Amino acid sequence: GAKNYYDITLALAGICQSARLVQQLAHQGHCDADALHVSLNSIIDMNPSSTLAVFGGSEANLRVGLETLLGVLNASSRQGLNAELTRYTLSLMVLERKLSSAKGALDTLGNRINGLQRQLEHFDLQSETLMSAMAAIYVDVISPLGPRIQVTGSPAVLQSPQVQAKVRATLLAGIRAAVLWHQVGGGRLQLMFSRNRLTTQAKQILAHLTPEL
Ligand SMILES: [Hg+2]
Ligand SMILES: [Hg+2]
Ligand SMILES: [Hg+2]
Ligand SMILES: [Hg+2]
Ligand SMILES: [Hg+2]
Ligand SMILES: [Hg+2]
Ligand SMILES: [Hg+2]
Ligand SMILES: [Hg+2]
Ligand SMILES: [Hg+2]
Ligand SMILES: [Hg+2]
Repeated sequence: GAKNYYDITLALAGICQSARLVQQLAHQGHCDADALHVSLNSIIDMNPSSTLAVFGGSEANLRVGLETLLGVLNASSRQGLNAELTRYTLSLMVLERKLSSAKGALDTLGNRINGLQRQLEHFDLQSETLMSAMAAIYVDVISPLGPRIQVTGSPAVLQSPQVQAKVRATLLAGIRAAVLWHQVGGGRLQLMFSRNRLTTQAKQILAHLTPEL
């Protein structure tokens, strides 16, 4: 119901999940399939009873994002791997605010997203066809509204048009999570003032996911 750190943490975990999947992709050319399936499905599922239902109704679906979030909030080096994750997450947040403020853009985007039903009729969500249709939406709708997210990794890997397509489609997911984040009370100032509460809540969810330990 009312603004709470549990929902804010999940939505933040979605933005970090996008960021981390882009990073696996750019360095290795492959990413966690289960996490990507979750992130891609959050773009298209128009049934959102709760924040968590956006990601399929299970906390396990965001594990990647929750673990990433812990470094993005706290480790915060200016170099190395974690500094890439931080730069991607802040770029996503800056782009979503441009999208939210740009007269008309959010209506356009919703229509373009619903329009993936044209392709989903004949092609699965993870196909090269869907990946390129979702990348086209990111590129046509979102990327002109602000600074480009500069993606770094192995340059040879990144010349693949299929890697490029998946990158862009996953960036669309991170935008979709940032939209949710603001819808559940999240924002810039909240994030500067509530860090330890987000970190603690994410640690709690990961402990809840791992009763083995
Ligand atoms: Hg994040
Ligand atoms: Hg690398
Ligand atoms: Hg990926
Ligand atoms: Hg993947
Ligand atoms: Hg089709
Ligand atoms: Hg058809
Ligand atoms: Hg048809
Ligand atoms: Hg989106
Ligand atoms: Hg906001
Ligand atoms: Hg439980």
